[PDB]
Amino acid sequence: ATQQMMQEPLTKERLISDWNSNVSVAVARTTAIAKSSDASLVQFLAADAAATTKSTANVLKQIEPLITQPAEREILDKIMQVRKTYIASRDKVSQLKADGMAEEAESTLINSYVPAAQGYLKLLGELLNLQRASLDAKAAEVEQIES
Amino acid sequence: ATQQMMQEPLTKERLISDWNSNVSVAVARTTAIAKSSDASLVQFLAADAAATTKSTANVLKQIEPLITQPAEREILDKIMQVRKTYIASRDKVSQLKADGMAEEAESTLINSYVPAAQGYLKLLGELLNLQRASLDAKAAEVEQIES
Amino acid sequence: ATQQMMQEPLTKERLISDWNSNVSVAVARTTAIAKSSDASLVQFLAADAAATTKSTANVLKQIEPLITQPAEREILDKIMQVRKTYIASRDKVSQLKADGMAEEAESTLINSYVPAAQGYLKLLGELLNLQRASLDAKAAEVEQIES
Repeated sequence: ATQQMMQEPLTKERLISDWNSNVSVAVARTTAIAKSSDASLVQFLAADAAATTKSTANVLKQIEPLITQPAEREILDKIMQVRKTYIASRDKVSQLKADGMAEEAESTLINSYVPAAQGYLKLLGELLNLQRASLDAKAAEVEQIES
Repeated sequence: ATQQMMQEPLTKERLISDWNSNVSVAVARTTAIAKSSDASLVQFLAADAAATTKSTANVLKQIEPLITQPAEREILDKIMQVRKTYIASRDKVSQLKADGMAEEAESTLINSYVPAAQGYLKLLGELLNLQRASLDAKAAEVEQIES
Repeated sequence: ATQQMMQEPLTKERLISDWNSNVSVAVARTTAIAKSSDASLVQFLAADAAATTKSTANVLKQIEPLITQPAEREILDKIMQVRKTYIASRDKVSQLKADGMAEEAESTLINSYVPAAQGYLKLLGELLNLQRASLDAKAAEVEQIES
């Protein structure tokens, strides 16, 4: 019969996919915060980042009870450390820009934020590829439990 | 056994938290609409506000069947009045800006929009603190129904 | 008793409503991408469009198993063709702008993107009105199955 056993792996995959995409948009938003001469837009984009941080934290709290295998748990903990580095460097370019220190805002973006964002993205990509391998294994043997 | 009785209070809390955050980002978006010299961006941010209004209205229609106690119902009705004032003042700065009346757009933002947004935010904060007190009371006696 | 038979038509309606709204905001975002002199903002808005494309594709994959009647299925297939035209013209103004060809970015916006977006919006409106007629018919005879 219709096997809805495939909804934890599907949900994990879809969450992680969205997470990867959102981080990529954040890279461009943080760049705009650092580089833009339009102050009202910079404030709006910083406020937006403050909201998306909570959105991400809550997706974290959703997904982490589902991540139970050793390799994915290891990747997840790594992501959780690089995320601290990332949030700190992003909030530093934001705080610098908001205080009229644009040159430092860009020096922090290039020298600290982008490397952290790249590590974050590498780890997210790894987790997603891992999760697709897991989702296919789990679907194959749900089909062999239905066979 | 696992007591999923804790999902109406949790859902109410998470919705209201998100609502509070979104209003804070709206304050910054409306400010950009009023102050920015970049017309295409102003149009994009006004279109965005028109979408988030529907998103909020539909969250309202989600949450209001769950709000049943007298103090929270009172707060909710207050919010529903201040929201009319808020939407009207926000749409007025938008309409003024779209018609080339920037000076009035900013005078309306400062003299009418920001006060309304502050009242809205005060009421949302109250509702969230109320809902956290309710969520803890309800979890404590779900644990005493499991004891 | 409480008849939750009304949740497929309600869900379809709410998804399609949101889809219509999001396309309207995309029209304004693509216009900003084409017209704005602020390069960092243009990059951020293009990255955002790349994320919302996946969001829409996944809403498509959600809704299409629910669309089973001939008139709505016909509208849906039409939308799926106009969406290819739309994504191509939007990505062309984006790619042109990112490469320093602003004049062509605006000529493509006006001569190719806006017409496609208008067709897309016409079809989405049709689908939503269709879905409201279907939702009312289905609710009326769920009430006559409860009568």
